[PDB]
Amino acid sequence: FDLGSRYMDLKPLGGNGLVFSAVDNDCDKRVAIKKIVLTDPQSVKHALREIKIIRRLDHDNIVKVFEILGPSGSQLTDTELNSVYIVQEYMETDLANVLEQGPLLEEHARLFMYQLLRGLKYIHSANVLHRDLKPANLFINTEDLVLKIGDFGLARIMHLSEGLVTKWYRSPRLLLSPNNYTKAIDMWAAGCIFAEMLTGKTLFAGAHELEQMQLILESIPVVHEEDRQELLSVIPVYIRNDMTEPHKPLTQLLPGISREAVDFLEQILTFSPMDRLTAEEALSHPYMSIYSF
Ligand SMILES: COc1ccc(-n2nnc3cnc(N[C@H]4CC[C@H](N)CC4)nc32)cc1
Repeated sequence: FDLGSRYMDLKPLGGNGLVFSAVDNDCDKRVAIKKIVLTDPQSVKHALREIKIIRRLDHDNIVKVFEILGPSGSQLTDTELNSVYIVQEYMETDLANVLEQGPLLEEHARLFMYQLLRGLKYIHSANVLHRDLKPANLFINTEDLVLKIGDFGLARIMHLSEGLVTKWYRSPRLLLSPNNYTKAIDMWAAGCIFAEMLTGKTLFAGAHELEQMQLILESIPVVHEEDRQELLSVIPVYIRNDMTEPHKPLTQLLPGISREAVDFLEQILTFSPMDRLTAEEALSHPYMSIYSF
């Protein structure tokens, strides 16, 4: 199908019917077109918040955005329409799919982590937080082995529909304080992704916010007395008695994985965000310093 005098052969990616894979006749290449329907004055607020971010970011490990189109298919010069299309680079697959067929080799999991931390270093330098890091939002170009961070729909600079969001990659601070978003929150998610790349399975797979904390507390130790006293006053009684009970450490959740990868992960998956490595700190670590020239 057609969309304006540039994009031809629109084919979906499904059951959604809002994401397409068309070809640009002016460039003679494949592109991924995403549609955003506008009704709610908050849906316009989220669309405006996203466009400003995606048009400002240009990095080798970030999904490059080509154009922002209107309902007819004409480009936007930069509102109050009905539908807005977004043209992005087209990527082969996404890490969610890659993990579906099983764990990556320690050489591929390390390479993708380096590219994820390089991409995170760029967005955090521009004071932008991804706010939704998960394997589905990390796109893979299998032949060049290139990871590219995409889907900045939840991204913010510096509460509704919480059911449709995955809590599996949320930090303990984010589960206690959902209103505050920091650079450290993106780092915990990056750690959870690296552990999923090595094992194939989700490290902390919780149904809700409370169950997510219960699973994190079983493996991640609370070192600071400030965080420990806060938990005794916030997390419920059934989770409170469970943390003093014996459980599996992080090294037992990663069987067959080398101590170099586990000790690097133990520095990122810290309960307190103060002890946590940043994107710059993680890239300068001996486990990641080997990829830079
Ligand atoms: C929730 O719905 C979505 C899903 C994907 C995207 N985005 N956003 N940018 C993208 C660049 N490339 C691709 N390619 C697909 C091709 C098929 C593969 N199995 C998976 C990757 N998809 C993109 C946006 C919204």
